Amino acid sequence: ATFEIVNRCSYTVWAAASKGDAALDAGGRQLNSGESWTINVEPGTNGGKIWARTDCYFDDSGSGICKTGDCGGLLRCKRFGRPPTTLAEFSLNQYGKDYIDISNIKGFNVPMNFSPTTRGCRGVRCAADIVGQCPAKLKAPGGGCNDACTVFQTSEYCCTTGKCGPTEYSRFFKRLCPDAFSYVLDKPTTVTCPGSSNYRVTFCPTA
Repeated sequence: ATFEIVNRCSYTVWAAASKGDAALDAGGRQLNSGESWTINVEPGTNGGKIWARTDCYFDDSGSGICKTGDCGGLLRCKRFGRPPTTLAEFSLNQYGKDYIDISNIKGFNVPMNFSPTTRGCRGVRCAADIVGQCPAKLKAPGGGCNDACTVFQTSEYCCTTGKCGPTEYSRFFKRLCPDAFSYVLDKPTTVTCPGSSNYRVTFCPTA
């Protein structure tokens, strides 16, 4: 599996790719406006995620902090990044197929388009101005748009009991980005691609 992470934004983002307990390829890298970072994720990767970090500062030893997406203060993420983060989620080679999706379940910070390089499936997108129209109670001070579970930590927003319906906030994330998960039990917007496909994550795909 080969992922070409492009940064079409007007601003610099630090891309991160991680699996949860381990990194993917290097684990993270700076993407100045327009740069493209090609990486290899091992086939069979389950639950892998890719996201963007904004307003980062790293010392000469790969250690620092980011205002959104900070993954334990490292340039090469070995863990997931703290919200608000637009998530490009994917699980590879699962009984002969790949599965991809975009998730606002942890908020939104950067627009993105998750689409395949190979043939045989479509590509999800979430490229609206969510941070600009983010509700006040959700507006993340350091930029981005937090999810309701990060802000309120109620069993209903985090779906801790497996029983949970949509919410006003969830409906906000779903009204602007309908092709992306707005809450844990959303009607799945998952795309099924042929196993061993290649993809391309494009930040701000409309600049």
